[PDB]
Amino acid sequence: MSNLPVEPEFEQAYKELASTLENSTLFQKNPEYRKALAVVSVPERVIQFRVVWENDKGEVQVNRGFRVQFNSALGPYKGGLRFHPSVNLSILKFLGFEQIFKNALTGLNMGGGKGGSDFDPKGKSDSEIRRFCVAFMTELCRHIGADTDVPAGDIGVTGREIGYLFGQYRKLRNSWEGVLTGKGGSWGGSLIRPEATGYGVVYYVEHMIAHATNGAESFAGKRVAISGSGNVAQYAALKVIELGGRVVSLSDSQGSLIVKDTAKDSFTPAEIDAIAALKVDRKQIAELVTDAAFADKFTYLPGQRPWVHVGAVDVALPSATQNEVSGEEAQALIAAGCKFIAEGSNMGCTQAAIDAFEAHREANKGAAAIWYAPGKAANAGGVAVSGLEMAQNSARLSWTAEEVDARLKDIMKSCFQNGLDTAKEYATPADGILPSLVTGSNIAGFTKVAAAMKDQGDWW
Amino acid sequence: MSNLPVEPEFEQAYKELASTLENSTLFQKNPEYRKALAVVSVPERVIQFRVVWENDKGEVQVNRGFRVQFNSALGPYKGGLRFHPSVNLSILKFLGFEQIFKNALTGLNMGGGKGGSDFDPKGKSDSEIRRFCVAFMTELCRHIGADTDVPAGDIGVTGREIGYLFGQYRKLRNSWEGVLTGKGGSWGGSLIRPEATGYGVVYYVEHMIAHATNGAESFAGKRVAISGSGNVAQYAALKVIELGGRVVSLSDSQGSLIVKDTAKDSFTPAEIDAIAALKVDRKQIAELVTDAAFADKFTYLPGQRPWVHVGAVDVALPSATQNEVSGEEAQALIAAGCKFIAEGSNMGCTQAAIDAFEAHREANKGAAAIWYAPGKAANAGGVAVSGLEMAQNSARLSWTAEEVDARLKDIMKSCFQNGLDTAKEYATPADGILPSLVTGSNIAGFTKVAAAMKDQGDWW
Amino acid sequence: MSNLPVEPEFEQAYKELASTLENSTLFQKNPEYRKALAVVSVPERVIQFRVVWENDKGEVQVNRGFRVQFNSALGPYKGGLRFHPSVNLSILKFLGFEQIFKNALTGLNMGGGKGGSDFDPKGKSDSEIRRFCVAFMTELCRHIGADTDVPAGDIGVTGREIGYLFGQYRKLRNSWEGVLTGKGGSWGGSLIRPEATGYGVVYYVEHMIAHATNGAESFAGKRVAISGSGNVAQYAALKVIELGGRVVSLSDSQGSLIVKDTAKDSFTPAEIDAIAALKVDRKQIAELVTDAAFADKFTYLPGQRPWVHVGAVDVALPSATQNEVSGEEAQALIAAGCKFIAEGSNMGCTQAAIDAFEAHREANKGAAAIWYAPGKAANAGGVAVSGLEMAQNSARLSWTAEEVDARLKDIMKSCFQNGLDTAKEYATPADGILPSLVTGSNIAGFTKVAAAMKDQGDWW
Amino acid sequence: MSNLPVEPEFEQAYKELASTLENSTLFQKNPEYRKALAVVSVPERVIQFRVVWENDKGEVQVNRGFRVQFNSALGPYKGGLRFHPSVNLSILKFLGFEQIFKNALTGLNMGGGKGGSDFDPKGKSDSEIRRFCVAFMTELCRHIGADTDVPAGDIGVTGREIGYLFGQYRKLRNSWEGVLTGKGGSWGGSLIRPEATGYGVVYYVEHMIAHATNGAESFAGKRVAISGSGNVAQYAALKVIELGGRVVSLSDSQGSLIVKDTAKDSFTPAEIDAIAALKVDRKQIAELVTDAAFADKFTYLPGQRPWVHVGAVDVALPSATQNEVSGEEAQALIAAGCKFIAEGSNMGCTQAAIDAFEAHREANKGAAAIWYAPGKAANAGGVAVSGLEMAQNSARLSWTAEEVDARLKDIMKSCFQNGLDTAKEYATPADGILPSLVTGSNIAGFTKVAAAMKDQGDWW
Repeated sequence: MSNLPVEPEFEQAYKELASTLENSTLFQKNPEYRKALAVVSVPERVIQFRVVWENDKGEVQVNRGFRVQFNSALGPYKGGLRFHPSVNLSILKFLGFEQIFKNALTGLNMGGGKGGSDFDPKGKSDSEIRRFCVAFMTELCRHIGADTDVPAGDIGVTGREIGYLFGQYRKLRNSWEGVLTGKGGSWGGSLIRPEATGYGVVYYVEHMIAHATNGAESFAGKRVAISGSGNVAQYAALKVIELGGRVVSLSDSQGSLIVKDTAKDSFTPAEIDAIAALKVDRKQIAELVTDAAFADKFTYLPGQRPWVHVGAVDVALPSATQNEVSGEEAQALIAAGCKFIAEGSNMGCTQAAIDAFEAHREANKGAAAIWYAPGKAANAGGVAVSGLEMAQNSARLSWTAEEVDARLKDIMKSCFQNGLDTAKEYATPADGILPSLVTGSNIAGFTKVAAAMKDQGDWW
Repeated sequence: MSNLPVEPEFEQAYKELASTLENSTLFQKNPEYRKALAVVSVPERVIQFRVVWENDKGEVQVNRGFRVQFNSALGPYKGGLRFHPSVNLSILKFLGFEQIFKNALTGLNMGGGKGGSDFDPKGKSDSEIRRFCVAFMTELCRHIGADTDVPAGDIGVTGREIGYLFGQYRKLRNSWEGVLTGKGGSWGGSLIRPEATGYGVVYYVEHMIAHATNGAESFAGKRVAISGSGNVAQYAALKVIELGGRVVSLSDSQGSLIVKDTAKDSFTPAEIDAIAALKVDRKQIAELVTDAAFADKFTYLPGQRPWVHVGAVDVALPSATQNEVSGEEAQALIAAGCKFIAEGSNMGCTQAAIDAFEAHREANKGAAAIWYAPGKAANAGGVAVSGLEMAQNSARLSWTAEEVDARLKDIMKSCFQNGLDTAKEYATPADGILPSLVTGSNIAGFTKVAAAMKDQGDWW
Repeated sequence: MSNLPVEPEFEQAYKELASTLENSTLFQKNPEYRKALAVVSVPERVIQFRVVWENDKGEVQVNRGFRVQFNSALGPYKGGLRFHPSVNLSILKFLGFEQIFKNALTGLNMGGGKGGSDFDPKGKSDSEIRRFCVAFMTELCRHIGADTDVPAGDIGVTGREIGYLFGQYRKLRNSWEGVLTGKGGSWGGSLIRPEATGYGVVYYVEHMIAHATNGAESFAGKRVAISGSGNVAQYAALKVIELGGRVVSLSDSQGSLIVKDTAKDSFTPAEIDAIAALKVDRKQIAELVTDAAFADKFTYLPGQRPWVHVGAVDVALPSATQNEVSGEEAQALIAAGCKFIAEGSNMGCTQAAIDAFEAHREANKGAAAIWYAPGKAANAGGVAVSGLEMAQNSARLSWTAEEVDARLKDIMKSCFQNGLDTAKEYATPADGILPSLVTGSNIAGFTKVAAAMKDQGDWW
Repeated sequence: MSNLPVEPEFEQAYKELASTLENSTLFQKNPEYRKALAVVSVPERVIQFRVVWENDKGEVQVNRGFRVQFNSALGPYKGGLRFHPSVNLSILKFLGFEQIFKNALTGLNMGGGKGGSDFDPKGKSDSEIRRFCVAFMTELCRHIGADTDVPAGDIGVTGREIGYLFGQYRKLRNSWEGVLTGKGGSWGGSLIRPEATGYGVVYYVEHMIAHATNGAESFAGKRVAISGSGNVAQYAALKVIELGGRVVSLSDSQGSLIVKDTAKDSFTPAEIDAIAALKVDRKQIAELVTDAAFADKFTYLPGQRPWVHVGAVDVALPSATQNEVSGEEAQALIAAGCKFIAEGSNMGCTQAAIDAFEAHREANKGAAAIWYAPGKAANAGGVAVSGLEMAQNSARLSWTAEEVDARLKDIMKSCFQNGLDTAKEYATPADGILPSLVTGSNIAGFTKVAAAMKDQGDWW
């Protein structure tokens, strides 16, 4: 009621999720799951603590540290820690709510949570960050553990911070266990850490194509437009290049890079690994603009994004940050001819893009339509590997890169089929119309979580 | 000298084990596993706690809750919880002592325990059961854990109740871990786990039959008389039909329903799934008889047992409850060819109907003799999957129904091979005589546990 | 300003405290205690959890439950729980921050903390409250203890509720210890615990007359007007009568109660126990004012406060709720001849009323000026005794009513001496002007706490 | 119901409690206290566990250990450990139930509990007992604590064993804390502890029926019958000389020690210390009856009891073995003028003797019925000083004999006043008549406990 304060980014996330249930037959054939709706919307535990850390030059500095522990029906709480100046409880509760159902769809026993702080890594030495991670871990220590809550990273996967965190836990608790995810190979790491959300997203589009076009086309000779030039985007280019598709695009913070002749060219691995190499030393495509290998068949577009500027390309993978896509760019990926999109980043496409594509699929059918596949289905591939790493640490063994990838594949194929089938179950599409992935996926995630909490006595 | 409390169901168990050891050449190799007897028969710990809860009409209801943790040399304590008005520490110690050696024979690392309450589910709503399970788990919390004691379901405690239990533990201890067995698939559950006991009897009998045949016969064209129409019995009525035998009966708490022609007539899976579907409403077998499908192929028996009414049958699968075999009905099948009777019903027979089969085994030479099989061999199938589920929750994964069955096979074939081959060593049969299974099996499980307890310094 | 949630009631609390420091020479002697200001203003640890419980009709209910653990430099976290529909992090932080300095001034080793939920006792039966308290301690248990957080009662939470809390603690943790305060006498109770709130107020005020007038006036023949008829107000209506003054009036929220002759008349214990008697069956004052025993010597004033309708009164003791004196009535009290006011209840006088008194204190000298002493000076009656009860439970003894009151007295005597002298230490008034107790008390509470926090290495 | 096993001496304990309550006006004012009646029958937690230990000839032992934790509303569970061959859960439940209410009456914060083993120290060397106590306090450590359950010594457990128990705890838990009672002074021992159990019983009689006499019978000038010459019985004589009485009798094993002059000489302290001296080496009294100091002032009859031979006594103290009163030894007492029987030992009176005394109590006036002093008023002194000793160890200090006696006095005055007042409160006597004190006592302990457990929501 009235006392319930402002957390806007959560409130709209709740409505959009409730809306999927309301715009379906689930709630028509389960009016007890309404009694569940309100229970889960409140997180099972939230913690907030003061984080004090001495800086370089030796001065006392105070920030706020957090960990939202949203749901635990499926498994131990699973999530990520995000260090950004704009962090409050509102954004992480939002992120925590999404995490619940994403972990549901992986099929691994994992709960939902999110945390971190309002610390800005920019203008901080790795030595100041060290003492911060120590001091963060010090007062989260008691609310986490391997069977209870296993945090991770968010805004960009580097294990540098995960390194500092796990060290302080071991020094406190006298224990070596999977308390954190995204660990280095030497100290309890997964191989296929770097290719979790990137390689995984392409597989879904592979799974997309075959069902959707009923197997007369595949990634073979399809041009794919990616945003971002980072961890997600390079490894998400490469699986397309593996399947004899083509990488049309690349993008960064001071401009985009597109191939000039939009039908018959791409970014080769060799071309990608240079921008991989540049981005580790904090370079752009302003540092790559003259190159003999790049200049002759490419075009830098400064200050701009790769949706509208690409002329004709048939997949979209926004893999930089959230809200890179706006309404302006959204329908541009309808007039360009693309029938396939998932957000390789977290919430990369706006609510306008979201509203746009599902709204098209609502009232247009067959081959004509673009299919926006949800983050909780496509972008699930990071957090599954994280679970498979927790599973590795539990087993106390390390897996072959192929064995981890083999399972990653199977998780995404079932995740797609679950959303697909759950859509047809409840939001039965009209003949010609593709099933709803935002609906299938949300209902598929909500029913697993809901049904579990019925049999765990959290609602009755 | 007789200072202890009178415990009539445990004393029944005690003779069975001791007598088998005495009627064997154990002590002709090993007289120090004699003194073992007194150490293990005393439990490591017994818990008993008052449970207070509320009924639907808002009143106080006060009940007694229990947990015997008998032995743990081989692994964490493992055991079901049973809610029945006649339960006390006498019965739980009894059931607990049997559990020890059954888990031994699986080869998994599992101890022996048993618990539950004297609460009667009958009359009580699923809503009242909820608040009771909460209040039961609330005290038990402190005496259990995934490496210490992992309980399960039993008479009147099902996955619905195991749901309620697991939820309260997680809410108390702030962890997601395999504290219970028989969990739902989505929250740490095993496939085959509800349907393991019934595969357990059949597979055991097949290899039991084979050593009888000395490698020549199977359920192929064998008529089987099954009692019980619950979890064990239906899937054991199916599983014989899977290998090519025939089901000439099934039964419940009212009485039995059987085919006309007990030489070459049978049920079908479709007819079994009819009983399966209907019994989950607690609805009777008398109700099946007047359908189109039943009346003209069958006869219901108003208030009978189905041993005396099947005629020429050699196979008996008593998969209802304890004391569902009596001497009268046993002899009725001895002239009809009863050469096989394994027990999934943990204790389908008592002191009278133990004896007669062992006495038959020592005369009617070869396969002409009866092989009455131990509870610690056949019904072990269910409790194996419990261990494989603990193994899955350790690994933090789920295995496919097939993969779990594949391993379950090995446990049952090795269990028989252990008892059979140990019997030949100690209860050496005369040529013409089948080896002694209630000897082999009891000696097999008891010696491993005694041997471990010597190495763990619990006896010297 | 901008990454912070907006929490008004806390900002005012922090402002008034920062303001007192700014209007003072603390920072002039010690400019490192700015670093001290900012660290403690962020709480060390805050907890928020979902509270699920059941209503009369067996309906599921959801609330949000909290416990802010603000500071613990002085001792274990101490502070009440509040059950009110309005409850949110703004109010709990606010109440939590203030608690820190009040505990400082008691001298006892107690930190600051506050918690509770958005449970409304109104329209809940003792039976629903019971089942709520069952489900509340359940998720707080892990964050508290006698040597960590020791909560108490507050708006909506009484010893009856603290009863239900303490029962679940014993049930979940096999521990019986002083985890909560305001317990019944037989099960870890203090004497004067039911009496403290009223008695404590008077003692503090008693010193004020004596210092100010330098022992030339006392409670003999001074009119003291009480608002409220609560626990707090009755023992302050008795304690003035004990010391030889006269009780002008009593009140609640359907109208005040006054004597006919407001210059010489009082209440009597017999007439107080009637109002005590009515409040236990939740009967108001309007309901009693008809009596032959009452109506002949009093006049009921419906719907109105007793501050402007006293006219001639010399001491004023807010003993009801928050903001139960407004500026109008505060200035009105100045014109009537009231010279002393201190909040026996929580947060009685407005900051405007205070500042109206603060303006008067600055411009009048000797006895002549009105002295508002904030709540953290007089209301420590109930919070000091809480510590003395924890001390009793630690010693595992009971002290006599007299012995506990004797100490309670001395704690208020030292609290007055601290605030008085700390005012003169930093904020020396111009000679003849009375010392500032908003300044003395806040500086006295801040500096001791900061000094602890400095030497415990949490600021430097 | 039907499952309850046969549990005798607890039914007798429960009967005597329930019956007393049901024969009173408690239930005229308290109708909900039937809901209370059913809760307290069932203990909150009981653990019953295997002890293995080792003997001097290298032989393995199995012996059985118990610890009933009956109720803890008032304080931590309190109750001694007893090593007696006849121990089962029947006797420990019985002793446990009584202990609850005995602690209640003292007003110290103590729950009820009881434990120990069926091990007989007789025949065992202090070396075998040592290794047994080690092995006992290997497996009970986890179910006790100073804040959880505080055991003590009893039949077969002495300070030697208390040392051994506490020593093993310290090796496990790395803690020095008051787990146990009757410890040496230097390592947590209280300075009236051996001289508390006796002094307390006499004090009660000093006022017990004296309030009837309207404070006219100082514990001077009373003729006494003492049955026992042990710790409790000896020290019940040392205080008597202080108060101005004269003791005629005592008793041991083979025979009795009763005076020639039944109306004349008491024992001297030096004469008592003579009996005390031989009881360290278990040397009997027959060895001192042949000496000039005692042989010429006493009369020994081997194989008789000390009830009637005196001829004339005004008190009876069955403080020897478990039961040393018969039908024939139970009416002459009435004819001699003994009106103040004061049960020293547990179950000291026979139910037939009692039922002569119950008949006498009903047929009389107020100061010269044979007022039987209950199970839980007289020996309360023994367990009371335990609650000062754990309190001393908590405070980390040792108190002088005077200070411990000073409190012992106040405990006994309130204990008497509770029984006294609770009798008159509920079992209001007819004018002239003495009340029932076993009814005062039974109602007094049960109402306090019920009151706590009502407030803690364990019954409603």
